[PDB]
Amino acid sequence: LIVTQTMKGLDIQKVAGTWYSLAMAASDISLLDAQSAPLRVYVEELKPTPEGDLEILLQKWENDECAQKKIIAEKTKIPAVFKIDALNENKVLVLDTDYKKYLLFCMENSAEPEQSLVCQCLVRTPEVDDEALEKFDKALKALPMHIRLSFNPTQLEEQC
Amino acid sequence: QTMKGLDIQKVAGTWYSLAMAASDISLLDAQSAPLRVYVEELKPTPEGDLEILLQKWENDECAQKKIIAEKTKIPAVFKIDALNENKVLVLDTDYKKYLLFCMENSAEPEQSLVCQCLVRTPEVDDEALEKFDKALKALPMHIRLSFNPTQ
Repeated sequence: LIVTQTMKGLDIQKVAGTWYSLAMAASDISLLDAQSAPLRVYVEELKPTPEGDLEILLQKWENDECAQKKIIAEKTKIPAVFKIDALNENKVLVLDTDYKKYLLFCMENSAEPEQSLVCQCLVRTPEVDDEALEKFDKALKALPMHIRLSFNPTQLEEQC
Repeated sequence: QTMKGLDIQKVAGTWYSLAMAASDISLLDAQSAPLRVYVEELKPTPEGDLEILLQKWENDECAQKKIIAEKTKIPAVFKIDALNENKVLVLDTDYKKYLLFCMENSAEPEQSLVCQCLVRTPEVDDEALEKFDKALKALPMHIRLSFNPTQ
């Protein structure tokens, strides 16, 4: 909910492209507890707009299917921070990224900093390197995480 | 990484599942997952075998489970009486406060493993969680759950 893990000098234009949710963590297990859990979403693609906003494509397990969801994150006065505008979450924090291999982000509901925090380690390819996971664990150190998930059922998907 | 000198009759009683971890996300996937079980009581028999009482989620109700595990040639290792080849490994315990164990199954195409950090009372514990995580370092775990006490 704290820790200056904020990303400095973030060029939102360079994170365009598809990504796979490699790992995710929450401070309240109820959030990711199941495929049906609310924050159990899989980032499909990040698409920046000319105005500086962020279009996020997500897949959600939904009644046996795979509902495609699109969230528009709006840039704020602070770079690396975007408003969601979802009903459960309201903020998006880019913690770190090399633009080329990994990307770290959390969604928050500023109003309930305590437990609404959800972070994900995103990767460019469905392959896998231990680098992305090292960085991610480093960021969660000072965070009240109570559930942690690591994926290998593959990004190709075994959970749609 | 088993514990040597385990005196099974000592771990008798009520325990609380403080934390769990599994190699497969499906194992603890949802409060209804198959190994998403909460230890309720440990019951050592005079002969040296072990009875485990669990709390699971079946038919919207938290039903009690009862596993029977028999001794092996190795202390701290128990053969579960089930069709699926199952063993229970007690990695470490201080008897008075916490206990760490894993549950295996060699009938799976690959490996299916789950471990829990148990505590004697409804209280979180920094020593317990610390031990637990260093014990998992050499195991391929893909999911970790930590509680604030409940079920």
